[PDB]
Amino acid sequence: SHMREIIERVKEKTTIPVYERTIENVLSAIQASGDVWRIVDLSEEPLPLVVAVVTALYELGYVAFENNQVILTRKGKELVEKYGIGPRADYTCSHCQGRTVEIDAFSELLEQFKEITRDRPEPAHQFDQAYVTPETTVARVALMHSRGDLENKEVFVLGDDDLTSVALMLSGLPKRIAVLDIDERLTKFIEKAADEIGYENIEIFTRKPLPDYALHKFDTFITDPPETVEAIRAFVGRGIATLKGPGCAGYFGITRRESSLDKWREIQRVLLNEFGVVITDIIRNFNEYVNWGYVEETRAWRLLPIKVKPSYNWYKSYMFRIQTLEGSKGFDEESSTT
Amino acid sequence: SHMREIIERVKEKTTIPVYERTIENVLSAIQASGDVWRIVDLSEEPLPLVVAVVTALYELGYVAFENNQVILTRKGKELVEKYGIGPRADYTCSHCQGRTVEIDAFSELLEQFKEITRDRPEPAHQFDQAYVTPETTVARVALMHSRGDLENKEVFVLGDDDLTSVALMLSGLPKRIAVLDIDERLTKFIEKAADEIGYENIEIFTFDLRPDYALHKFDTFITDPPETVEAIRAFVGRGIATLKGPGCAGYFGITRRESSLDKWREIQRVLLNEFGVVITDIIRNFNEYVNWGYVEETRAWRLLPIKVKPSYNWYKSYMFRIQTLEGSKGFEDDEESSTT
Ligand SMILES: [Fe+3]
Repeated sequence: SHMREIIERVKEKTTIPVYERTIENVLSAIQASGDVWRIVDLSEEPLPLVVAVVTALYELGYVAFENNQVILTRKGKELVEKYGIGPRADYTCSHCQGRTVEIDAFSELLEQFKEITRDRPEPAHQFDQAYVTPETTVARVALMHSRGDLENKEVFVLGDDDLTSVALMLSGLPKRIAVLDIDERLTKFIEKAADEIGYENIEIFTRKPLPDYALHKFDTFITDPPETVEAIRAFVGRGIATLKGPGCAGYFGITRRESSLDKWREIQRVLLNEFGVVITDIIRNFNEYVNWGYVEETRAWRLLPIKVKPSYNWYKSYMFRIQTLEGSKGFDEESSTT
Repeated sequence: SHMREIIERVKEKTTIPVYERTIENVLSAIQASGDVWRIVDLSEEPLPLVVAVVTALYELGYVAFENNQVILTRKGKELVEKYGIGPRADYTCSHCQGRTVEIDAFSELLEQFKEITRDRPEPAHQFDQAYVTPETTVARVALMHSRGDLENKEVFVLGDDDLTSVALMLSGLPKRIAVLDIDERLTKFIEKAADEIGYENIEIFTFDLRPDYALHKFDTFITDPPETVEAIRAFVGRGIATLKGPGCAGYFGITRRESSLDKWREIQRVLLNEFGVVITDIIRNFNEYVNWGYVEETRAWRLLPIKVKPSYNWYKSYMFRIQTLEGSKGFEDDEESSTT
């Protein structure tokens, strides 16, 4: 009734699937915060969907924009009370940030990584770039090592915005590392680091039918793909094809910020049915991305009905781990952050 | 060579899939702890398979039993040195226990749940029973709440030796609760608790397997099924059948203690291909199970090379959350299990 009217207005603004739950996640988020970034964060719906919901609400008189905040009109408060939609709570563990692992034991690694990455290459708009916080990076090392995927393993880093490979060198855990990125700024920076650190067993390389040096040679890959079905499949699929065989691990990040749960379902059928891998871990908001400098240039910025820069790291991704088994094999509308 | 000889000897003892990684996980675990239960824990391989690997290792001189501990021999030290297998590290967050959620805000609920559950029915061997820690229970409530799946929601609890339906009553969050279990001791206990708490909107059912009263009527379900593909398919799929439509949630535990990753792959194909649901969260060791009193009568005890009672809660399951989408549909003991 109330809800129907909203849903059809949202459908006129986006072809991203829209459910009553979409609207409800947004309304729950709005009750807990007026900040558009944190609304996207807390609703766990993709930015362009959130915008189309908040916009529909504002057109149909349930939300107001006021003080650069998204707030419920009196009509919106009748809506949430009528549907029993409470303010979204969050009980994320304040020690691990919900990562499940503590990094107390990697404190000097953290310090070093922080120091060495002070002059890191600034994220480039045309490589869809952004890097995770050094804390995330070190949490990544602690996570991988706790699943037995680092020590004396051969590790392939497919894309390295985050400079995970520099953290891996400083940990001293891998037998060897291979890293690949399109951006020559990164690969030069990594090589300079390796050469000065004296890490010998690292190959750097600056997308199609894998070379000899990659194919079936690694124990573990990490990647953080662009957020499309095709790119997730390409990148994760190529990661899997680097793996020696059964018993090998893959790590990658998938967001709720740019991918809807309908997308997730297609991604999960690729992993399970095209690659025949098993998903061993899916950890909410494991990856915290540092806010990037080219935002005013992005579609997300043009979509926002309130132009305000984010005041915290609103953009996070879930950590996926996969493992290979017998038979495993390797190889949009919801997007806005380019 | 060493590895091949160990794998072939393990294959003579189990029909569970065996990989080099299997042997590696066990050897890595053994270097962190000699306690058999902790080895099963740390290795994240199914208990009967860890027993087979440890026996095969023993038979061939790579491990010994000393002071009730599994330890590497000199020959075993040379094997791990050769394959570069270090001791398994564990960095589980010490404050949340790796649950991702903290429960400081539910300390009232916790004491209340502990007090109400002091005299709960003892886990019956004939059913598959073990209950999670009170802390697990409340962390479940915090997780479900933080995902927007409790407050003013209709919640179906399918099986409840954990007494989640009781913690849910004390939380006051749901609009209503339905619970089903075979064990009439449990449903009696939950009725009484509903009566004393004076929670009025709970429906309790006591029977085995398959109503109007469940089908397409709930927002959220929770269940903790027996660990076979068929049981997971039936329990989780029934759970999905209680859901209204898209946008609804279910929660359930799956163990690495009693299911191999090969089994995990079949389960995940069920969830994605037969039910068409999406997996939103898979959280390692979220659920901590209270050691159960009938242990000496189980298959696990009988298989153990050393018959020592566990000194800690070694048995844990991953939390899975799923969500329904357009087109999702529901449903209309085995080789790797051993808690019997
Ligand atoms: Fe924590």
